[PDB]
Amino acid sequence: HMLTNLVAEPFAKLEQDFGGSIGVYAMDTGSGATVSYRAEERFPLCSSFKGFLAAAVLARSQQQAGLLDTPIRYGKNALVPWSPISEKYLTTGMTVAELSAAAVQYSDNAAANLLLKELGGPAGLTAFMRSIGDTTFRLDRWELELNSAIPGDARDTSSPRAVTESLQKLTLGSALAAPQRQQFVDWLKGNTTGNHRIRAAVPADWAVGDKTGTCGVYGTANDYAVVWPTGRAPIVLAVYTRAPNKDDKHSEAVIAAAARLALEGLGV
Ligand SMILES: C[C@@H](O)[C@@H](C(=O)O)[C@@H]1NC(C(=O)O)=C([C@H]2CCCO2)S1
Repeated sequence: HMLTNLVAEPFAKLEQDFGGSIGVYAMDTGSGATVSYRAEERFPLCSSFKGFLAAAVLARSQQQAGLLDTPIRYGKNALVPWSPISEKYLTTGMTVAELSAAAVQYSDNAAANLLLKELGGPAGLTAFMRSIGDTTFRLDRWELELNSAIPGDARDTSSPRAVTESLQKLTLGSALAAPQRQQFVDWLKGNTTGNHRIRAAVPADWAVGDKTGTCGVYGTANDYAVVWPTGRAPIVLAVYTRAPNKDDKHSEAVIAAAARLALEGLGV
């Protein structure tokens, strides 16, 4: 608990200035050191579930060979607001792997709902998370309803600690087979939506894979990431925020600042 106490006061000041709640968990995978602040509280997942969704698809592909290259055709009624990739392939279809990359790297909502259907819905994704030992994660709704971020509502939430623990298992641990694990890392490394969050907190030479979430209400936004300091063991971390009023705005700068404090607490 020593490293957590080191940054406890700076985290409290950061969330006071933000006007809401910040939850952070960070793990140095070399030393095992951790930093926690509200790490066991529930926060809305928002779009960040899409990373775990892609991992669940990769897990299924270990059993169903050829799943990733399966073509998926869809109609205009499958389009959801903010579907920047899948709308460009409406007239052609996309493969499961392309939908997964679009969900991870562009937060594509039509792709996410199509993949949720392939997994058996929100309960199917929740079941995958249970299968890797995550008892906290719950997905309950589809896009876009899952973004309501209602104060006190446990639907479509997890905790920063559970997010970090699951991310570690999937990117660095044994929850996925080696080829699928590297594909998951590669998709996260290619994310385009996180340049102002955890990525803004790390040195330019560090490799980073991340997935963001932005609910659009209640100051609710987040980011989780695996980061590789050059020549050293990776760090896994999650930063989640929420705020009391529906009209409260989220802040990418606060997410980046919290990531910096977590890394400073860990000693890097
Ligand atoms: C409902 C949507 O507003 C939201 C979502 O699909 O979940 C988008 N995703 C996120 C994210 O943080 O992943 C925002 C980013 C993505 C691209 C620029 O804003 S908006």
